[PDB]
Amino acid sequence: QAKKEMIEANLRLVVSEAKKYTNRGLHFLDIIQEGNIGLMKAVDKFDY
DNA sequence: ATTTAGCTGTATAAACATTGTGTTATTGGCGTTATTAAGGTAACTTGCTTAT
Repeated sequence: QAKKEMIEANLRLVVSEAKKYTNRGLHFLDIIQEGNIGLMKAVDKFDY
């Protein structure tokens, strides 16, 4: 629950990063999904 | 009758045939080098484009 609460606020980060690559042969939706997959794994490792 | 010409006989000769023997060659195998995939990395940029 704590991880989900942290992730939902950071959902827009993938869209913001996805803007730079929009015509690399991959559509925006799949790029956003890849960004979300990267963000979820990254959040658990980081320590305060 | 006699032999003569006819007939190829089968040994022999020759050729083949069989056996043996060499050779080699390739599969297998092993290891080998080319290759390759994934993990990991953390200032900051946290609702898009994309279009007659």
